[PDB]
Amino acid sequence: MGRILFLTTFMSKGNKVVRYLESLHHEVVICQEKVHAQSANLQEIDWIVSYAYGYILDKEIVSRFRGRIINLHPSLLPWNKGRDPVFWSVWDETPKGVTIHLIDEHVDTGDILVQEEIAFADEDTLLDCYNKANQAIEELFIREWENIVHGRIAPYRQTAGGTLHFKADRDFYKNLNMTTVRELLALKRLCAEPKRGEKPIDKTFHQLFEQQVEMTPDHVAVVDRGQSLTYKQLNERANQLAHHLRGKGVKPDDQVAIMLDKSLDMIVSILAVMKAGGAYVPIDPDYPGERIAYMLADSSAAILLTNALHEEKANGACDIIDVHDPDSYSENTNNLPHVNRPDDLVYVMYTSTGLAKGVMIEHHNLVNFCEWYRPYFGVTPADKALVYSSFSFDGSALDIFTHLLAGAALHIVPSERKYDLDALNDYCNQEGITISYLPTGAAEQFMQMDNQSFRVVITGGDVLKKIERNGTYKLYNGYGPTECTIMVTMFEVDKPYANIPIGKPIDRTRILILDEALALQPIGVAGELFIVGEGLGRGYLNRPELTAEKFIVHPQTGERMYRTGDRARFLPDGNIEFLGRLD
Repeated sequence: MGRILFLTTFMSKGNKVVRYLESLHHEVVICQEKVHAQSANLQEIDWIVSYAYGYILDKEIVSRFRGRIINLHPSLLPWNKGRDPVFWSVWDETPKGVTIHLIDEHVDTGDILVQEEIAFADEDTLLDCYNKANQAIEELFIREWENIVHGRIAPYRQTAGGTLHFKADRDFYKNLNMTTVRELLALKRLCAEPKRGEKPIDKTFHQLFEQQVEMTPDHVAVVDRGQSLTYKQLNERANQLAHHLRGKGVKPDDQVAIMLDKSLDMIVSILAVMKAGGAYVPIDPDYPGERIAYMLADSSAAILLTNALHEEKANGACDIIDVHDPDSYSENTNNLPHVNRPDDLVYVMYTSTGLAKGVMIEHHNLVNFCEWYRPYFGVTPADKALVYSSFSFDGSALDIFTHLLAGAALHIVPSERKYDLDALNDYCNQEGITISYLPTGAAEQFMQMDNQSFRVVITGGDVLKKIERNGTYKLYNGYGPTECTIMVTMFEVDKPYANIPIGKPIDRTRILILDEALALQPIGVAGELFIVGEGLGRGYLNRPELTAEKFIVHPQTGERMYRTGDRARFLPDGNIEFLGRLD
């Protein structure tokens, strides 16, 4: 009857389409390469039928064969134009279907000849969907071919809108071929970009603290043994010191070293550094003089807040401000004029494998964690919390900062009860301590101690393994590197597990389980744990190349992500599971 040119790159040469056309006594020329006008494949051709053809016909050809180029596209056009239509139909959750349409000078925008809806089951693999779609459109072609040949079908223009996808758009999703529709949409819900409407964080910590002071000014802020400071008292004293600090020339992004033991002065010093404008660099006096010297050297801290006791441990490294000298405190008790942005540094903490690296954290990083922490754990002014961790560690940021914005009362943990957890347990039972964070080691011990005061306890760092505890308090296992601010995931331990999961991401953060090629892994499949979102800090101080290494720009996505180097995977219920180091 007529000679037909069948164009395709993916489909076979024995399609139901080809054989059906051949059954009608058509000479079907099959071609799987890009052709030009001179091509012998275009000699005496009546109809061109394209089907998953991965090339564009020259406009010379499309005009010459106008109204005679038919294309089988397994999507409900205008939805999912271009490449991988079925995959993107499932992923973007668009209407499903198959479309036989005309070819124009653009990608899958030509007028429709025939079109019908298709349906994918929640249990179908994407390969099944791909096959079902091809099956459907092939049958449709065989059904409507006679109507198309005689040209009795009225072509109707596509609806406005739809979507388009290019060849490379599926690179990030190359491992999801055998995943189910359900599994795929689940992975989407877990790892897809944040929904619209969100705005950038617009507050610093000392802004929110100063706000909290005006709401609960006479409430106890911090307690050390028999002495205590209210929010108003703490604020005023921190202000007095902060005025003196800013007077010494402290400015945004400037580092200010603090070398003190756990005390009221430490809290005053920290808040004073913030309110002054700079970021505080905590230095444990019990560190070796070597690390202390290095920490002071690496950091650009021109100022050091410390005692006369620990004064000499710095060896005249910097201008010292004595927290016990009344001259170090100004008369002015008012809140200083704000000069900070949320992207200014708030603190620099060090993590020792090599020489210790100064992790840079910004205000918005800390604000996000605190703003998540308060409602998540339902913290109120009624609560009381321990300042347990060394203030050189990020666990102290949890202790001090999260509870101060909740209006709660901090309780300093002295040295005499740092190791004796039975004595600390007595303190907690006496003072009615309700919530706190203990490292995994210490937390596992506190389960042995008989406690009645606690309402919640939070653990993180090393691998949790024990769960059984005497008290009647909720147990929470968290996870996250210092580079991504304290913690990025949190789990409520309800049952015992051989591997206690580290939970789901906190506010404004996403965790992505990627393979070596930085492509998505299906739910339940192991891979490297990548962190994304508000938690990511500025990077390592004075280590730009190492920062570039660990804080990456994803090849496909282009988002800023932190490479943890940890091994993990998502459980079916969304909870993340830690699976040791990569090496």
